[PDB]
Amino acid sequence: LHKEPATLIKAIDGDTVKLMYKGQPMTFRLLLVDTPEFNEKYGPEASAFHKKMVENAKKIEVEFDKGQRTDKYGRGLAYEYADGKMVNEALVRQGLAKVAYVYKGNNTHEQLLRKAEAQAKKEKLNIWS
Ligand SMILES: Cc1cn([C@H]2C[C@H](OP(=O)(O)O)[C@@H](COP(=O)(O)O)O2)c(=O)[nH]c1=O
Ligand SMILES: [Ca+2]
Repeated sequence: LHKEPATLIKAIDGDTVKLMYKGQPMTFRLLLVDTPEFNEKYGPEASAFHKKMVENAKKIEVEFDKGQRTDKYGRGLAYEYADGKMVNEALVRQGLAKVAYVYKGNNTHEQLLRKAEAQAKKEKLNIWS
């Protein structure tokens, strides 16, 4: 897998964001995770966390997996990195997302994310409190 450049257009919520990629505005949905919706418990905090992580970054990158790159809603499916740190893994590690939506052929970072989830759960963080 390869990291590709993108720039932030706008924060949306815990697991979606508007980025510019190859010079086109796209909504990205983060692979392998599920954040609560904004109206649900920990939704606000998931949104804030994702927002902060990407607004503070100097360099956003997106990494596509081996499978489909866009979902049925036209959202880009990627791992997102903020100054080299994966946003998908960070949300899970903080108990602000669950590992989810693990489809065959787009699951390269499954086990990395599951390890983060086990550690968030041990610590009783947020969703696991
Ligand atoms: C993360 C992800 C979601 N989706 C689709 C599945 C779900 O369809 P449904 O809309 O039919 O429930 C939806 C979940 O996204 P959200 O959690 O953003 O709603 O997005 C994919 O198709 N591929 C993916 O990798
Ligand atoms: Ca969601």
